[PDB]
Amino acid sequence: AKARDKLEENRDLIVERLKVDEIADFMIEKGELTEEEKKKVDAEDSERKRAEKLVEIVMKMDDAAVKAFYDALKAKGYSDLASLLESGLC
Repeated sequence: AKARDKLEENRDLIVERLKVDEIADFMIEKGELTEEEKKKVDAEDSERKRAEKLVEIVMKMDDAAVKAFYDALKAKGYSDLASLLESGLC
């Protein structure tokens, strides 16, 4: 009930910057994204639209998904994107 809201608040800053496949591949290894969902994310045209579609999925899922998205950002060097979600951590 806090990292969810932190993520929708900072949604615009996140989607300008996300190289989506880096994150998607990390979330799959954590069992929080499907290859199938990864091909649907890929199917948007612009880079920002693919980022948009990825956050939408994360917003739909449980907080395990958000957690693995936070971890993806830390592990792929999105240190200050990841800090944006931090002050509450469900």
